[PDB]
Amino acid sequence: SAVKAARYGKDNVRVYKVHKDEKTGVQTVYEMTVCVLLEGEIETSYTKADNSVIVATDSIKNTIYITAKQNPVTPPELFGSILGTHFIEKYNHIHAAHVNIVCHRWTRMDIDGKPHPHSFIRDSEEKRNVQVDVVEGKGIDIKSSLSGLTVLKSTNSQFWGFLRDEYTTLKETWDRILSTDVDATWQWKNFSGLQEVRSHVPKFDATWATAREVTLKTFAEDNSASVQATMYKMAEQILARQQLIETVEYSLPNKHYFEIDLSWHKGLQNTGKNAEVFAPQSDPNGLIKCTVGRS
Amino acid sequence: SAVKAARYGKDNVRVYKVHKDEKTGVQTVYEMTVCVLLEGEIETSYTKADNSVIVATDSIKNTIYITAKQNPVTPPELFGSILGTHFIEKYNHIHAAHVNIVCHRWTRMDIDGKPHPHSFIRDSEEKRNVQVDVVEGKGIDIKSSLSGLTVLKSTNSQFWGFLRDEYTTLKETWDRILSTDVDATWQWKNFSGLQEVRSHVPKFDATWATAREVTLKTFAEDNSASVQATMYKMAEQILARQQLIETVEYSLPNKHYFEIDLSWHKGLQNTGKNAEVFAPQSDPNGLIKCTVGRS
Amino acid sequence: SAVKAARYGKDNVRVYKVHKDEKTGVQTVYEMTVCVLLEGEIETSYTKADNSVIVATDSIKNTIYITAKQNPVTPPELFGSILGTHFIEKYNHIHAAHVNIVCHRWTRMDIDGKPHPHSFIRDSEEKRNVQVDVVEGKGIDIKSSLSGLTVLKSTNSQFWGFLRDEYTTLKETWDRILSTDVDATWQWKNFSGLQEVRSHVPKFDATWATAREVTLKTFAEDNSASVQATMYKMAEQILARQQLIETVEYSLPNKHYFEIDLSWHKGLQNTGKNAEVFAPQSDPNGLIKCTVGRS
Amino acid sequence: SAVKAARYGKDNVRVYKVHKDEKTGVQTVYEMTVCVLLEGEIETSYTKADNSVIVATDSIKNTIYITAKQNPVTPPELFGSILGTHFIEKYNHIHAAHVNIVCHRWTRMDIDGKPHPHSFIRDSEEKRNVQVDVVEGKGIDIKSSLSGLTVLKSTNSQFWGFLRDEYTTLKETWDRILSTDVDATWQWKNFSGLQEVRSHVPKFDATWATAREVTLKTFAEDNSASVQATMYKMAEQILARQQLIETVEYSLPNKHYFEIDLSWHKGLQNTGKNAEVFAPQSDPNGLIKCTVGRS
Ligand SMILES: O=c1[nH]c(=O)c2nn[nH]c2[nH]1
Ligand SMILES: O=c1[nH]c(=O)c2nn[nH]c2[nH]1
Ligand SMILES: O=c1[nH]c(=O)c2nn[nH]c2[nH]1
Ligand SMILES: O=c1[nH]c(=O)c2nn[nH]c2[nH]1
Ligand SMILES: [Ar]
Ligand SMILES: [Ar]
Ligand SMILES: [Ar]
Ligand SMILES: [Ar]
Ligand code: NA
Ligand code: NA
Ligand code: NA
Ligand code: NA
Repeated sequence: SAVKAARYGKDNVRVYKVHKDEKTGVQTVYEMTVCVLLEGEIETSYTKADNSVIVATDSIKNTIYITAKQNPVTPPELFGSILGTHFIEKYNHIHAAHVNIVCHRWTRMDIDGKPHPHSFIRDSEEKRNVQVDVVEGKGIDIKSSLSGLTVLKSTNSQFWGFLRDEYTTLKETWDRILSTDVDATWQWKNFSGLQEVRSHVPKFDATWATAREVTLKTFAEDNSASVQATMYKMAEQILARQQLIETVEYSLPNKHYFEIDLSWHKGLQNTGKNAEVFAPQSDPNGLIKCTVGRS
Repeated sequence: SAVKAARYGKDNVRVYKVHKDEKTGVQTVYEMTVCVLLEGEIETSYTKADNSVIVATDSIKNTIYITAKQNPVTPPELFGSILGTHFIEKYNHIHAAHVNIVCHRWTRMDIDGKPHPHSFIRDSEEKRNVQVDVVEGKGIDIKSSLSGLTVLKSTNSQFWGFLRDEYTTLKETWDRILSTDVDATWQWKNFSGLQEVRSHVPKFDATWATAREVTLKTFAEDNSASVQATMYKMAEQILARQQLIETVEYSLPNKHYFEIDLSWHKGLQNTGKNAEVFAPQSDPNGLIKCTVGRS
Repeated sequence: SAVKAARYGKDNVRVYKVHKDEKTGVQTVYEMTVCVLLEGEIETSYTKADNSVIVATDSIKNTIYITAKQNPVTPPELFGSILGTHFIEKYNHIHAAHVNIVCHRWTRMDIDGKPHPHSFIRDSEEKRNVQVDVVEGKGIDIKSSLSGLTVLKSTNSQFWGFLRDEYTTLKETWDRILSTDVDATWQWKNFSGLQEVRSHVPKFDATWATAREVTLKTFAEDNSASVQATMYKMAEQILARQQLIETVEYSLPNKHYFEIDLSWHKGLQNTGKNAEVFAPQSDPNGLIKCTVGRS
Repeated sequence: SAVKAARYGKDNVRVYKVHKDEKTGVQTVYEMTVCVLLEGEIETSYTKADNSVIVATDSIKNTIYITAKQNPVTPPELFGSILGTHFIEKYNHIHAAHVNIVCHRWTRMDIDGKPHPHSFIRDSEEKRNVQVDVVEGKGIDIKSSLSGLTVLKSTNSQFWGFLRDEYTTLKETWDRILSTDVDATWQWKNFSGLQEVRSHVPKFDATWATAREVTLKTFAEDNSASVQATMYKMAEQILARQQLIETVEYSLPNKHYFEIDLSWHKGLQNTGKNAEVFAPQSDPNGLIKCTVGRS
């Protein structure tokens, strides 16, 4: 037997950082969960019990906190690139670092219509994520994403004209509920190293904001023919607005809300145009994916 | 052996309702999870296999959907009172109905600064809940609550002057992070029946909004001496603003964020006034409760 | 406003203890999650910012570990009674301690048919729990429970003869699937103090084992007329086998498995006697409770 | 913009099947969660709102139940291969089917030392999984796995001799707790089609049992030098016992249990050889992966 692939590190490292403006007294908080996995010349830890090649996972944990103390933690594309580069520069035998960051929302409170200097609310479990792969001699690959964005529209969704055969019971419809949790990922052009990531720092927050805005507006305004057709419109617009993105990937569950026939009870009308009360289905769910790139 | 207490019914009943304004084209959605448990003269179903006294849990489920079709589902205090009253009026041998409603957020989307007519976002897992106990000859007891409201302040929290003995390691502090998930419950005066609940319908949404606003403003503005002292200030203000509330109960976890001593690494200063990077603790957590009533 | 009720302490305190037999080399592990809440003369911490009455929740955490170091942690009824008694004896102004323990399974591994001296498996998320209330001048109240015991029987469950009215769609059945998660609680006679709890130590593990065995055998062997009727048979037998129990409470969800009509597809027969494939329902669920005590 | 990749289908499809032996009266239950995603000539559903190429996800759901009615559901490698092959044979424009099955434990109850004919218990959240990729003209790729197998050993784990630098605080140890959740995947040789999968049916359950037994025995008996070294020993033995496996992948969290220094309290000794009480850490955790193949 031989080691074909190996990676190891520390997962679920919770980090909070506060920034304190001395002039204004305004405080800004950042909270993330970080995972770092390393690869390189480490096969002998597996095959020969040679721990000399192991950077302890405990040390990786320490490194994350020290890196967050000495560097900006925002945008997360930059922090992830700094953290990944650290490992491949510090350790001769480590050739790749894989950094995953989940950013948690701490939104400044408005009290009596003014922004509060040091109070925050978690407005939704929506996350902003990055995946940074730093590979010796192959630069920095960044995938940025938003996840956990849960939306519903109560009309202006259709689904008709699909394949009908002896397995099909689904009725065509010209008016349904559409609800999903949005997972959207945009993959940047490969960066040569940290200097090039730093040169594009302003684009990261701006592209996240664009991706979010395009997703919400397209969902709200499209007279949707299908999840497939609406999601492609979202992806097309993101690629048009940021030339440094190579691909956009969406993964959307179709969270079903079923009509309830109440006609057995005193002829109560609750289907088609009369539908008011619906049964949200926990499972099963549709799952629709696509990856959109340039011509 | 004897049956001392028995209750049965249906839990986890997901319900969606849409309201469609024909004039404006504006649609409003409501989504809840409902539990109904019944009590009454049902001991023989347990002791003698006498199913004739059982209103099937499946029928309770049907009743929830039929009730939501024929009545307003907001405010939830009213819907719960209608649903509970139905069971004790329809079934001679059922003497109490216990209704629990969890309301899920569907917040109308703003697209290009205008409210969208039929598109919604789940802005946070905060819930609005009711517990309604309808008891034949004892009226309607309503407990209203908000839960899942997660906040953090990065300064203006202290904790000093506590009991110190041979079990104590905790250092006194004049500046810490305070973070909690708020669970707040206000218990209404007993209502004689549905007519009296209907007479107070406007107070329900208004009192929920007051409870929320008082909680957020007090948290943000109090130079907190302890969770105990801040929560009592919240409860005192709610009781002052709504005379029909008898008691206010708060249950607050103290979600700890620990300083990280980095002085072992090149004398890096990250404690006391120099603290920037902290380790959020998943567990354990403080848990602080109190119930506040009138003199 | 006045404080009507207050309690505070530490939740989610994870504890592991190992016992090492020096003679045999056999090691035994215990892992629990502990919550301690205190009550007493503490209102001024809420009303006056008087922290002098607060035993810090951090100190409660330390006390749990010190108590586990110096005492047996099994049976959990005994450990909980020791921990609760500590607080009301050590602190003059603390008059009640509320201890909740969840015990996690670590079952010794069998390797090549022999018990392994120091290796363990988590065989199921079933828990053994205690609730201990130690109240100055009112002794020690213990509720023991098992929870998370998930079972299914594929036949020998019926449900017919229930109330039928204009809300009823459910068909009577003489053969269905019955599946539940068992939550069973037995409440001990009040104990005068720690000496009396110690005098009954052997009864705690024995009664837990009896409750488990009665639950499994009754579920498996009863030709069930309803969840109500089967659960009462369980409770009756536990009360008959342990005279120091006052009450037995069961809380059982009815986790539904629905027949799937496939007759639309090439007349495939999958209902009634021909039913082979079923759709497990995540929600809603029936919820059936009862408390059984002595004549 | 162009569609680079697309797949869609139905997730979270819960299925139960019962087998009834007419001779013995013995019943055997199977419960799984199934996901099917399709790929093929479907880009126009995304780009042109052409639903004619869409096999509705609702129809995929129906197909899963019909397939389970007409075929064995065990071993899951066989059921997954039948289900995937169905789609690429029935639909000219579908060229790949991706089937994921999670099998849930329903273990027959022993009542009074005899196996019960129709009663089952969920003994642990351990799963048996398959991933089946059926690709027109490229055969059937099967990955089998077990997941959710949670173990702990209280001694006979070491970790010393790792890299020490200015980021390192971790002390070397010759005696620690090792606890993990095992995720183990074995990848079969490519199969030409369903006839070849059928020819190897007995190997699937046997290889699952071997993988489980090797994992448990190696964990229990290895005087572990590291997670890395123990996991490689597991992988080496599976590859030696089943020639039709190409690779074995393990993913192991290192769930930390920390010593608690109690020496501040009356000089209590609870570290090194005196350690009895430990604090289980929820996060962070080590994460160690490797893929082992043949020379
Ligand atoms: O088994 C281990 N492997 C590692 O890579 C490691 N790092 N810290 N502790 C560890 N334990
Ligand atoms: O066992 C049962 N008890 C009930 O109360 C019930 N209601 N519907 N189905 C049921 N099954
Ligand atoms: O606000 C607080 N209240 C308490 O009771 C406490 N105990 N430790 N820390 C604490 N913080
Ligand atoms: O938008 C949809 N896409 C699909 O592929 C589908 N299948 N069933 N319903 C559906 N809705
Ligand atoms: Ar969509
Ligand atoms: Ar607070
Ligand atoms: Ar039962
Ligand atoms: Ar291991
Ligand atoms: Na390197
Ligand atoms: Na009545
Ligand atoms: Na006392
Ligand atoms: Na095909």
